[PDB]
Amino acid sequence: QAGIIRDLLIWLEGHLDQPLSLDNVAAKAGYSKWHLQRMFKDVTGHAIGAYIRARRLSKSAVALRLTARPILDIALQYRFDSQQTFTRAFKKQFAQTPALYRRSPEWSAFGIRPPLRLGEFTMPEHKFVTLEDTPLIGVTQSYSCSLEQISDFRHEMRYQFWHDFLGNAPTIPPVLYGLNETRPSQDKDDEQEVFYTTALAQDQADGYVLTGHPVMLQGGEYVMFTYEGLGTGVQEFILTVYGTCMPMLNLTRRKGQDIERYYPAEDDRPINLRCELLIPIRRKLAAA
Amino acid sequence: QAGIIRDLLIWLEGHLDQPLSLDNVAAKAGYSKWHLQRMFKDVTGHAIGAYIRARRLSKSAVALRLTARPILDIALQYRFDSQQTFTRAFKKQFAQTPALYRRSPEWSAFGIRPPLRLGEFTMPEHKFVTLEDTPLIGVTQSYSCSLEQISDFRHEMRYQFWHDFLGNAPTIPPVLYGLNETRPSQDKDDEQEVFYTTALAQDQADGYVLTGHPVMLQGGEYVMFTYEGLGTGVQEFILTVYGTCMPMLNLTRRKGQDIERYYPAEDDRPINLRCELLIPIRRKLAAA
DNA sequence: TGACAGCACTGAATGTCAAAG
DNA sequence: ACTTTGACATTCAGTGCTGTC
Repeated sequence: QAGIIRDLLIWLEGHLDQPLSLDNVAAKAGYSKWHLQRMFKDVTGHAIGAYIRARRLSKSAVALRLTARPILDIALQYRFDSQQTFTRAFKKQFAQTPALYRRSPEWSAFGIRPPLRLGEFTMPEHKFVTLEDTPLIGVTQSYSCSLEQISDFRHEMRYQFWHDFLGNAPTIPPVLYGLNETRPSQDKDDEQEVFYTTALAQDQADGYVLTGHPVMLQGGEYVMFTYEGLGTGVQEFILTVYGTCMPMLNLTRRKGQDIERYYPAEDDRPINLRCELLIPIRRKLAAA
Repeated sequence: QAGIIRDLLIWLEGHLDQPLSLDNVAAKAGYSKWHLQRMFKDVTGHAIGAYIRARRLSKSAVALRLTARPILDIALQYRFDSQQTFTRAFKKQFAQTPALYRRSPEWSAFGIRPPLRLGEFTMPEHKFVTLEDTPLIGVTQSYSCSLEQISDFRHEMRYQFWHDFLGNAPTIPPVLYGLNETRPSQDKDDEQEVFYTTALAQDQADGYVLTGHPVMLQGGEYVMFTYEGLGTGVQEFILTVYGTCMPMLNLTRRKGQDIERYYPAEDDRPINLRCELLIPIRRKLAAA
């Protein structure tokens, strides 16, 4: 039945990561290696083996754009044999090498295999907006972490800036910005840097940001996803935005910065918070 | 009822040959696949799919030893897709490759799966005998046919010899000999020639004028099976001797020649003939 | 008839020894 | 020496048919 694959998928997704698993290991679901395959193929219309391989290579496309980790660390984490096995496989799915997949100014979901929803999926709310150059003031640091740690690392960088700011400020700014940017390495182009900028509107922060500098929030077209929930749901919010909404919208991310907007001045059970993820986009022209 | 499978087994055994059949074609005897099986199973105590499979490789084995046809033929005639199909399976049941199986000097019923006997199977009469070398004058030729055609081909060979021989003979020989012998090829040892020798022994009637050369009837130990009945049953006889008697007695055939003995001097409804088949054997020594 | 274990043939991927370039 | 290339053994995914309960 579908209630079996329903729970199986919740497991896989959360374990493509560390734990190893092939049709045999996946049998640790209670059934025989074969009945399972036919069952999985009935309920989802997909062959279990080729899906797992595609979810892993999908996480891999995201980890290559969002993190600074070296191509090997990323492949090893997702149970791949070696860089070579990884590469070959990767080329088949995205018709390109991981190195060129990362260096690429633009990004599309051409070969992304989003996770599978077996029934009720509520896609984060989204809207298309145009932003105008917004003068900001902030601190920007290069960071390195796994796809699974992004939310935590960013929360730490934001925490420092914010509490340091409120220590010397008579007024509370309405918004806290978190700008993510990627920079291709000029040596071997398999490497790239990732920076996070915690900033405030120039009007707001005024001369209260210790070690702050001028930052120009770039204007242009963006898609804006909104999130409202426990701060602990933020990690899941970002990955589904990159792992399932961008692809589903068949959109192209332009070179630029990702913009997270927080409204801290609005958050003793875990606190509920709201924030918006803004992705720099290039919409396609529909053909008559 | 046990009578239902009784009739099918007979049909099976006489069609493992050309006609194809599986749990679907086999269900073309009335009941549906699922039910038929449980019947054929709760009775015989064997899976009709595995059975039909085992009977074929069994006949594959016999043909590989008694005929000169190329492996691919044997494999096909018994409804097998390719030679590899046949080969894998053959190894499954016999633990040897067909090629080596044929080449082998000695032979045993290791993997031969004899046809099940529901009703009352009257196994042929046997006796272990020891023969002395004997000179015979005869004729021999390399023949080549299928398992189901042996008795006929041989019969025609004795006929020429016999009637050609009688034309000049003042007295009738009391015994006509038929010696089957195999000879490994020298190129691809997946092939082999088969020779039949029709010959006569010195009797108490002075002379004879026969074409041919001196042939040695090799001495040694043999198992003798005797048959009485229509010359049309001779084919059945040979097969049940090779396909079920050799196996049950768990006997081993030594390199050498098979020996048929006919008493045609005593044979207008289909007349009843009498003959003995002698196979070269080497009995096992038991263990204290 | 149905839920489910296990085998058989195909095929893509990877690994191996080696004549070939 | 050193990577390229093809016959061939081994592996495991994938879809189907056999087979027990």
